[PDB]
Amino acid sequence: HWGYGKHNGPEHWHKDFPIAKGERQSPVDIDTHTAKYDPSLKPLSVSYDQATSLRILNNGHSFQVTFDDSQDKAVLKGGPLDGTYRLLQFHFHWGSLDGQGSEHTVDKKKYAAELHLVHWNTKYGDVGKAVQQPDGLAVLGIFLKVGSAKPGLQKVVDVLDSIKTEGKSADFTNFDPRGLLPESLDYWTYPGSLTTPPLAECVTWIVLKEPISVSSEQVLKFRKLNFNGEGEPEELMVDNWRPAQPLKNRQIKASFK
Ligand SMILES: [Zn+2]
Repeated sequence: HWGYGKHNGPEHWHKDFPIAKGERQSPVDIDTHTAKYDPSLKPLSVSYDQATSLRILNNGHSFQVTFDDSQDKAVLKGGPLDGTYRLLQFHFHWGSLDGQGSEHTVDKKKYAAELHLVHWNTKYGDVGKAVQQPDGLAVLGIFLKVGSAKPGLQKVVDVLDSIKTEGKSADFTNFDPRGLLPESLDYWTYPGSLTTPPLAECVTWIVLKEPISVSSEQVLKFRKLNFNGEGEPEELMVDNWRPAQPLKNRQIKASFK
């Protein structure tokens, strides 16, 4: 029922999901002058060499690439995290225009899109159990700006015409998510939530400072996806982002000076 329209969008979600007005909701604005460097943040470890991608799918809200998480293969460790977090899926949020689309903002700046690499804490055994825990998930968020093409994104963009509508999926094996990462792993971190229903307060957010550049042609392909299913009225999948939520009693910590 929920979505991103006038009558079912983020301002309505609290009726079915009262945690929408909770104490650790995401996304947030990252005020760069107020975020404090934390020298105790240990090294961040993105180990994606053995990643096994499986499928790409349009779920009616975004598109996602799924991974085999039945073994420690592609894992996130270090930084603010205790333990090992397995990569389950990545997806994006994007805008109808280049000046909006990201969920997190940086000094109120919106990027054209935001990539979320979603990982879950193996101490909880499965992702469903992890989402019930305050430290169950770790999401690596990466901003996209429009400029030069990202070569490591093109394989994704070229298959989107095959998953145009909600419920479509395709094989998407042998995709290397290392090709979506910027050079620097400098990051901000804070405790937050899923940015879609159920809005569970289970996420350690790790937002990279360095955006990746994608081309206008790449993002235009995102914008031709559909929220609707096949054989229904076409509503373009654009502006599938939740706006910044109140920071409340939280501090955003920086890994860098
Ligand atoms: Zn997301």
